[PDB]
Amino acid sequence: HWGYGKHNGPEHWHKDFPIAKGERQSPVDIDTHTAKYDPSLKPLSVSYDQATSLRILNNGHAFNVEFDDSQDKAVLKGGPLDGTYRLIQFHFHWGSLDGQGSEHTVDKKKYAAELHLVHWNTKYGDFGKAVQQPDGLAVLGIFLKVGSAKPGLQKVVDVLDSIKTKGKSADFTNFDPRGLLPESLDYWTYPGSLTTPPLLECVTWIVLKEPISVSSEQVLKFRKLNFNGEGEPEELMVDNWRPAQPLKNRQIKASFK
Ligand SMILES: [Zn+2]
Repeated sequence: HWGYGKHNGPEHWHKDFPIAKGERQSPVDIDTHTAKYDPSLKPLSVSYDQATSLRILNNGHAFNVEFDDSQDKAVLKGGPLDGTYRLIQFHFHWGSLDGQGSEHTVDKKKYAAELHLVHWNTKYGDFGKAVQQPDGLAVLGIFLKVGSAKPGLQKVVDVLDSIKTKGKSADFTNFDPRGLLPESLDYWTYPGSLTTPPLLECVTWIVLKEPISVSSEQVLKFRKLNFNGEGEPEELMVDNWRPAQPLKNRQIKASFK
């Protein structure tokens, strides 16, 4: 099955998922000088006050914090988006070392990790229908750098011991994703894809300019997770990022001057 090792990692994915070589793949390098300021772009509207987290899952490639997406409770709108996108889950990608881990890069800079808040367009009714549409998802990407601790991340860090291995889940109610946001909602946006199989070209990417800071101790706990299932040979869950893909015929737009 696909993964992040030398025999099943990103350079192999195209054999099972030929869209891996498609025209709108993610992530990409954000060349800050080439991104065009678009005064038509609206402020992002992030409405997470009624978010209902339910559960955290180690799925063997990352961990997902899952939300109740059966009502407009945690929604993204505005920015580059038409209509309303409901939060279904967030997860991270991270490195073995602080010098790598992000999927998007900024002028070729790699951050220690990247948070993806995944939302689906309510006009398609369910996530599975949304991923079949070119405007089906909006993923809000937030870079992580190592420095000060992020207090709002610690509840996530502290439950990871209970989901060490693939297939483990834990109740994870009352988690407020507002505690993972930076101060500024300035962003870049472009049309792209899921960054894991099935690599569907269904995402409007919204990447925040301002990173969040997390502590060395917080990211070190991400790196204690396992890709393997319980009672299998230990394979640390590190370097679960896809590198930058060709931009092809795309424009990256900036919300800010
Ligand atoms: Zn992701």
